Amino acid sequence: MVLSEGEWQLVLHVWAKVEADVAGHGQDILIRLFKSHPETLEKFDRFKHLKTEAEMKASEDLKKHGVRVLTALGAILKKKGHHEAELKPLAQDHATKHKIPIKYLEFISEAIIHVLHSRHPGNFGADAQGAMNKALELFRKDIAAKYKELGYQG
Ligand code: HEM
Ligand SMILES: [C-]#N
Repeated sequence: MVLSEGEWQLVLHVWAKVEADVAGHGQDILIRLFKSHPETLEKFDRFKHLKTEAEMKASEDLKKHGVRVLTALGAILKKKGHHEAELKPLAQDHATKHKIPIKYLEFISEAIIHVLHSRHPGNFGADAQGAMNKALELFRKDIAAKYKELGYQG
């Protein structure tokens, strides 16, 4: 599938607002994922002991992790689909080290959309949410293809 330049600009205009405070956005997204789909938290050996949103918010390691996740996603989005080099290591790690199914990438996509919709109504109206959904769908389609190449059913 392929996004138009106008769709990419809607993605990158909301991402510019994430980048005012990537750490706070990462906390909100990870907490939303873990609350909405608690089974995902069991994939994190470092974090699966956290019992409450307050503990999650207070975890410095979780905050640093969210910064890495959103910075990797932002680098992918800034490639506007030309993200083969960035996806290779991400897909190998997520298939073979972490064992993250596509369904769980769908859950984090939903958490990203939920947090952006909540924080950024000025840059996340219906057209912008549709563009971000297309971008995340493209990311998941290309990860799924790489999973299959790597031998992981996902
Ligand atoms: C937008 C989708 C995602 C992106 C861009 C992403 C990106 C990353 C990155 C960059 C790291 C490495 C951080 C480091 O250098 O230490 C990481 C680690 C990890 N990811 Fe993801 N990830 C995504 C989705 C998920 C999901 C949905 C799960 C689980 C449900 C997951 C599970 C993990 C695990 C278990 C680690 C290792 C964490 C640790 O070192 O303690 N990822 N991810
Ligand atoms: C990956 N979190």
